[PDB]
Amino acid sequence: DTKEQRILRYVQQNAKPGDPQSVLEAIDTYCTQKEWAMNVGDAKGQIMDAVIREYSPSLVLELGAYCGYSAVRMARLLQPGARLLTMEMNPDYAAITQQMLNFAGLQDKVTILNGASQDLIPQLKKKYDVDTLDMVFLDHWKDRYLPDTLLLEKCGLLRKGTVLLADNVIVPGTPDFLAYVRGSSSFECTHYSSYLEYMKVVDGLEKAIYQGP
Ligand SMILES: CCNc1ncnc2c1ncn2[C@@H]1O[C@H](/C=C/CNC(=O)c2cc(-c3ccc(F)cc3)cc(O)c2O)[C@@H](O)[C@H]1O
Ligand SMILES: [Cl-]
Ligand SMILES: [Cl-]
Ligand SMILES: [Mg+2]
Repeated sequence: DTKEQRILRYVQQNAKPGDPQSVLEAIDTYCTQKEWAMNVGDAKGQIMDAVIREYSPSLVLELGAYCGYSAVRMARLLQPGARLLTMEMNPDYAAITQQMLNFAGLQDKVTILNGASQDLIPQLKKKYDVDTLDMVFLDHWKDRYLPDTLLLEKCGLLRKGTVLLADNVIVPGTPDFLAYVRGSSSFECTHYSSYLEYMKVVDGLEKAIYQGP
């Protein structure tokens, strides 16, 4: 029995079916009162909410679903017709994410893609009929933010005004990612200082808006 299974079970027993906000609240309560887990959390979540509301993206890609917290958080704020694609390499977590989305009633807005980002990203145009992405949320292995950003560019999946939003740029940190988006004339960057999920360690998100090549 895993921590991730316990979190799902807690949501299933306590949250309100088909109520995404109640699902987020139940996850936050579990992590506040029981076991910590690497969800973006409430504090950084408020920033994520503001970005989704501001830019109203039609197609979002999330890298790293884990238990589905960020998928629920983003999908609940998408406009009618808008869609989220979330990539997750670990099939146990992909199964948990699907059950979370099902409970939240968000399953028709979200598609879980099984596998590693480096293998799925190059298939998005052909296999999954994507032209370009409006937003990308990065929250997977921290040394893969830079390589995947470069792969997204190479594959032609970013357009002028595509918003990249990256978690954990301070803790654990994504220093190479930051040096790249901040140094590159291809991105205009904003830093959002906040706190690591479920504690008071300073962490932040970076918003990097693609400008074209
Ligand atoms: C191989 C790269 N491509 C990938 N493609 C698809 N899914 C991927 C990928 N990498 C990782 N994943 C999945 O993303 C998730 C992993 C995320 C990594 N997150 C962290 O390490 C993380 C870690 C912390 C943290 C912070 C402070 C600490 F003291 C200890 C840990 C905080 C966070 O908010 C984090 O996001 C898992 O579900 C994993 O299976
Ligand atoms: Cl929090
Ligand atoms: Cl736009
Ligand atoms: Mg994170």
